[PDB]
Amino acid sequence: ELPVVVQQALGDNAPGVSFRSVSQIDTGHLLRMVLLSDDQGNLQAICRRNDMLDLEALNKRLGRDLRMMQRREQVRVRQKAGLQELPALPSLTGWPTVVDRRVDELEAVALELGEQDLGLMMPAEDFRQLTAKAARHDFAVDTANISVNLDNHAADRDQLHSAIKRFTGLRIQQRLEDTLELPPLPETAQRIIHLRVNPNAVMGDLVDVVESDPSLAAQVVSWASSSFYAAAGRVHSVHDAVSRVLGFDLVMNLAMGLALGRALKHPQDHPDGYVDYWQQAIWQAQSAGILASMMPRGQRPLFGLAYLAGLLHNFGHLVLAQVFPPHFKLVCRSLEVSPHIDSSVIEHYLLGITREQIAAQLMENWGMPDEVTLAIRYQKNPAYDGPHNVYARLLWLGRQLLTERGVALGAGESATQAVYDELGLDRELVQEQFDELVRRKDSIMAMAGMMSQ
Repeated sequence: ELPVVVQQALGDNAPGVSFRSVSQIDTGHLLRMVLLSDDQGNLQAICRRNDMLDLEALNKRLGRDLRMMQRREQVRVRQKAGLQELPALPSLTGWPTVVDRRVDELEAVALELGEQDLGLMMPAEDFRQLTAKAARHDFAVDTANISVNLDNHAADRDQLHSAIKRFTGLRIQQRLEDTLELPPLPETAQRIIHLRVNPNAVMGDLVDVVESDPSLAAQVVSWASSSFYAAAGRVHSVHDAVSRVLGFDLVMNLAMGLALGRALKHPQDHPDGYVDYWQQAIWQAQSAGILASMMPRGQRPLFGLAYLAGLLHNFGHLVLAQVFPPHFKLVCRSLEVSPHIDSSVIEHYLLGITREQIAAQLMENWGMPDEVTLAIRYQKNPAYDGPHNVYARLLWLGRQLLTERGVALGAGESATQAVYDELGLDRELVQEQFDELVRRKDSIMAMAGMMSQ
């Protein structure tokens, strides 16, 4: 029955091991082993699957500086074992091992062998024997006690202010943008914002705006004459780049995206294994636009705002990186070790606020369309019912479909039937558009590179 490497790892220490298909026997019985390292060496940490690993707690506790083991080494150890994920059997590597005390409270434990949909269940006594020399410590957190603010915008101003007071040296001012010492909104952007919420007139209005900001005019002409759009030919002017090559909405949306981000520094850290900022923006922008276009006629959101919401969904990443640099480092390390836990949870646990809150508040103060502001604020809340909830739901759905196909945005869940029924979407049809969207990875990456450059 069992792969020779797992047999070897079990030895004679697991008489009650049951090699069965992982099933409706609770997701609450599953364990997870995380491979960690620092300058002193390698270490494996075992915790309940759905718990969040608190690296800070583990490091203080052990007097170490552990972080996710480098990808190359994890690939190596898993390729040798012939497994897609190493289950929580310490002798697979022989590395020093620790177990979080919640694991021992379980009567029976389930290990996942990675991919075959198969798993091992065993009685607590057997797991205790396999981990007889693994020290116990408290370092994994039950996420049901982390109260991410998903439904209470009214408290946002105060929670953001408390976080700023407590975790920065910034003085609290009347408007968030001023507290955060952000440059004022340049005229360029204010005009884009007017045009964008406005559905009143011409292409030539957009051309005027682009011609007023010579750096925007430069990039626009660049975008249009690059290899990605090179099938265009000779790019004559700004009018030509916008009306013929790129398009009205795209230029408005990308322009807005660049304008809102000139106010911010480049993040100084990043979660390894996660897509870069512009790739995440482009993925969700394209996703949201596809989903909007597939909704029924009498219920269809505005494509331009859906794409914009997608492009901006993660803008708070830039704000947190700049406003709370050392805590953003902790967020990055935590995202690497618990990629199955959403950033909202990790951020709430560390800062008491999320990237959704901070971005949404800036969008509102800047006079962005409520569609975008509200979408950004509630993208992590699939039950959000308030004004413009369809936009927040387009982001949530997008996130789940992209992450289940392996786009590295972080944690994702199953898109439930309830959501497809609510949005008047056919599941099979959506699934075929998203299988195709993921196959267009190379062109997502190219569009994002041109935004980075």
